[PDB]
Amino acid sequence: LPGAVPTESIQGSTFEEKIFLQWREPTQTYGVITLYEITYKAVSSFDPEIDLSNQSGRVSKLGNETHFLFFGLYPGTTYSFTIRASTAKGFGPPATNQFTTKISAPSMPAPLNQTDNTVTVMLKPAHSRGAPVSVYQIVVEEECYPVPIHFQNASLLNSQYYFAAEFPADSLQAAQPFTIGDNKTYNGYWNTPLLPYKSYRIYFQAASRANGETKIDCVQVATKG
Ligand SMILES: *[C@@H]1O[C@H](CO[C@@H]2O[C@@H](C)[C@@H](O)[C@@H](O)[C@@H]2O)[C@@H](O[C@@H]2O[C@H](CO)[C@@H](O[C@@H]3O[C@H](CO)[C@@H](O)[C@H](O)[C@@H]3O)[C@H](O)[C@H]2NC(C)=O)[C@H](O)[C@H]1NC(C)=O
Repeated sequence: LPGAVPTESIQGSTFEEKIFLQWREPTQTYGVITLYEITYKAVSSFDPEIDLSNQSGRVSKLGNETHFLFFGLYPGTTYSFTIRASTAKGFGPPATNQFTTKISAPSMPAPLNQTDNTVTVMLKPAHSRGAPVSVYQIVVEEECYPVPIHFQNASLLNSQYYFAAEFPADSLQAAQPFTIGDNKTYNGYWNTPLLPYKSYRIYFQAASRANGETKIDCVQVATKG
């Protein structure tokens, strides 16, 4: 039977939904390696809403080239990989290492009463894809947005947009109406009344922080003339 794959030769370059797995051949080989068998298994995730009990599988990589690309993984998730080499007589001992996929931006959902100074929209919660949703943001743009800007500074900084509101994701845990321009302050952002002679498009934005990376996505929810 062939030997073990060296554990520290196993190296992975990770993406949101892929891991490129790479190793070296067994230290001693009896015969010729016909295939490698890799077991994969999710060990943990930063995503608060995920089922790990079925995030498992097995691949038989034919040939003896010492790499394989794993598609269909879940973001923000640590997968354990166990590799066995097979000679025509059978499998050698297992080697194991583990790697973590990157987090992706939360899943964005796909007007109610427009007045001279305001617009109200039905906000729908975004869903975690590798990390919780941390904050939602509402962006007002004059005719995504990683740089937050408060209305009071938007003219001096000469920005076409401002952040009208920001909420922690424990607010908006079910669908709720929200009024652009209600003059209230949300997380230090002033939901300034819209100007009745200006035209605006309004965006709903969501962010995930975990593992030191931050990922954001956004969707347009309304226009006002
Ligand atoms: C890793 O795999 C390579 C490629 O071989 C091919 O894939 C394997 C998974 C098996 O299915 C092989 O049957 C298949 O051909 C192996 O390279 C091959 O090594 C053998 C033995 O050294 C070579 O056979 C000899 O080749 C010389 C000419 O170079 C002839 O004169 C001999 O009569 C004899 O046929 C074979 O040619 C070679 N194949 C290629 C394409 O170079 C490699 O040995 C293997 N290594 C391990 C550790 O498994």
